[PDB]
Amino acid sequence: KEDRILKVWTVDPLVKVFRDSEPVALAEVARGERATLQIVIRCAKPIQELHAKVGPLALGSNAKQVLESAPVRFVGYVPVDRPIPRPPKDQLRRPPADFPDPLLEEKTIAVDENQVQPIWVTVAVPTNTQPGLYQGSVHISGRVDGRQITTKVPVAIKVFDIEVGQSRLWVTNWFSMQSRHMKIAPEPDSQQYWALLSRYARNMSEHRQNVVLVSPLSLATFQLDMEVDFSRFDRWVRIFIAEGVIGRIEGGHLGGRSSDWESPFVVRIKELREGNIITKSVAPTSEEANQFYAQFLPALVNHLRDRGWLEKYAQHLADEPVRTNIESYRAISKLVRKYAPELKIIEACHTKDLAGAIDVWVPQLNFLHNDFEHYQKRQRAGDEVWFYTCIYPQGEYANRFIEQPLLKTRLLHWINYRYGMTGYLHWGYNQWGKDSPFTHTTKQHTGQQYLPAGDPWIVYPGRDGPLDSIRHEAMCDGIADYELLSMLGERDPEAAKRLVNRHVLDFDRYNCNVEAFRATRLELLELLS
Ligand SMILES: CC1=N[C@@H]2[C@@H](O)[C@@H](O)[C@@H](CO)O[C@@H]2S1
Ligand SMILES: [Cl-]
Repeated sequence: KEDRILKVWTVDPLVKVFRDSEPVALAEVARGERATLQIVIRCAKPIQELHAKVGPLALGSNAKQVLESAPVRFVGYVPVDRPIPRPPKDQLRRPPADFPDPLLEEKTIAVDENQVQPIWVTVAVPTNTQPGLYQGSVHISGRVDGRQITTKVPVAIKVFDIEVGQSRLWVTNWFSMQSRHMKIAPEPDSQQYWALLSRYARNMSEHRQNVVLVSPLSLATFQLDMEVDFSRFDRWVRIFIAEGVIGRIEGGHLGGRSSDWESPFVVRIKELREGNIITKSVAPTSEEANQFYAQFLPALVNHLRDRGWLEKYAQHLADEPVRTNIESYRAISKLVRKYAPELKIIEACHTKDLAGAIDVWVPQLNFLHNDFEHYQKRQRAGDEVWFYTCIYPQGEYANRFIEQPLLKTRLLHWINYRYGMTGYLHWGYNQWGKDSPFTHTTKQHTGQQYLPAGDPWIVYPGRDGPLDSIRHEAMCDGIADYELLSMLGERDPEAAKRLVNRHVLDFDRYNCNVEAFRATRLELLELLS
């Protein structure tokens, strides 16, 4: 009987729990935020059919007022085989090691003996929820050595009388419409294809993404006696409006590197050759580039204006310009300024020498830190400044690598608040390769480089749509934190500064103490209520 006893504990959801973690549930939220609870179990014998059910979470003053809970998810583990090459001091464990990341959507799971297993409870709290203290329990059941085991864990959610609606922060995660590794494989233009696209869009909006990257070149068809048909593009845009993302439309890149890292940029064009529309890359100063873009850009602008989408749209030229290919970059910009002067231009950038050439700057975080005075000047001049993270930066900078503390994902949006950057970009929503992302966590990059685990995807392939990671959850939470700090700063700018300054000490230095963070959150909620 002793060996059948289930050990149960609760762990803050900002703390990652390993299979061999040592034993150690209240959530404090605004109306409109998501509450998360992490319940952890272990047993000296194997468990079959582990299951959890959330009971009614009811208000003490009125048992009729209930919160609605999402289906319970189990934390999944992935093997991180190779490390961040320049790791942070606070790296959670040294690879190789198994890390918690995916949120699985299984009704029941098995657990091997003496393996710690986290259970993840999500409660989305609508804005019209009555403030108060909601209480209930989670019922955990399963089978051990034949016999049914069952236990109830008490939980509480305090809903503060402060409404967090849409966050004013702009957030994009670049997305690839693909069904790799899923149990479905829809063909383009099938009903299931459009249904899966809608499911991704809903996932993105439920995590406070409000920008989507959509290519006006690859989602159009061309006839060239030029006529451009944007039907496919428009279907994408409609779906992302309907599911609550758009928001803003980020136009897919016109061009890219001709070869290696310092090579000149080329632009894609469409041409009639031997009766067929063909696509090729040309120099942006070429006559072929001029002929194409003189007709395509006005068609795009006219199309966006007619649909009421022009003021929501910004166009990418070519990714990550550097000093050594700045001239070819500037030649793309010149085409767009010439033939589409009304179009806003956005770019993830390394070089800063682009004044007049772009409207929405998106420097890489360490480049922003290093050139902060330039970026603040661009803001005074009326430009928008965001930032991104990716394979870089590494070291002590915040990022969404699996090896990092979860607060480094969440505090990215505290960096946005402290330094006045009004949006955030990441390239890596779901960039799964041919190998399973559950078993091959370090994707191949340029030459001998690999991408650190966590960089290419924040969601995983489920049976028929995306599965969240814990990092996706932390990102959503930070985007809401930004809105709360912004609401406080409207009323009490000095109090908002003091609170953000407790966790963002510099661009590359933070306080990731979870107890401290929860204390700051509670002060923020108390001040606003
Ligand atoms: C905006 C960006 N562009 C690049 C992407 O296409 C990927 O190669 C990524 C790898 O981390 O690095 C940077 S982030
Ligand atoms: Cl270790």
